Amino acid sequence: GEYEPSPSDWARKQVETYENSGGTEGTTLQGKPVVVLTTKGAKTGKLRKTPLMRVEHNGEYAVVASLGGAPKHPVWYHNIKAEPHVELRDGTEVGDYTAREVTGEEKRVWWERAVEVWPDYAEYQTKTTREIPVFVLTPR
Ligand SMILES: C[C@H](OP(=O)(O)OC[C@@H](O)[C@@H](O)[C@@H](O)Cn1c2nc(=O)[nH]c(=O)c-2cc2ccc(O)cc21)C(=O)N[C@@H](CCC(=O)N[C@@H](CCC(=O)O)C(=O)O)C(=O)O
Repeated sequence: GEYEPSPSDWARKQVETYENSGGTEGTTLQGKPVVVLTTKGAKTGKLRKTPLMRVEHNGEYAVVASLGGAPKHPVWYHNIKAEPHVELRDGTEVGDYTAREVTGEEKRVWWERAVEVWPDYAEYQTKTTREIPVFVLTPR
């Protein structure tokens, strides 16, 4: 698409609409649901808000840290590593979670859930040179 913003400017615009509307607008991407993760900034201490694909199961969520399978980690990856207490907004509702990087069978199961929501995640694997981080968020 020739007449679209950069992916970074799109993410900024989406998170702005999402937050300013109290989760009543801007909550989808290609028809698929998006959440807003709030993390504590590792360096600055500021609260940082990031739109991510919604992957949910019985009140837990998972988030995938991957810029299209590229190896450089998103900055919010570092915020979670430093501070596991995060907030997650799903539409009009928000809550507190403990985020942890998962491994093994747990990671495989959540990855399958994520690929059902956002099939492109499977394609990203073909570009990888580092593990793809997956976090599971449990209510707290
Ligand atoms: C460009 C950078 O963003 P980032 O945290 O590297 O994240 C890159 C992307 O993951 C981010 O744009 C995502 O929202 C993109 N994104 C997804 N990204 C994903 O990785 N996974 C997804 O499933 C996903 C879905 C998605 C859906 C909609 C959408 O609009 C965007 C989506 C950024 O926002 N810069 C900030 C960083 C803010 C920050 O947290 N800084 C820390 C720095 C700490 C340190 O560097 O150690 C601080 O304040 O101290 C800034 O500096 O102003």
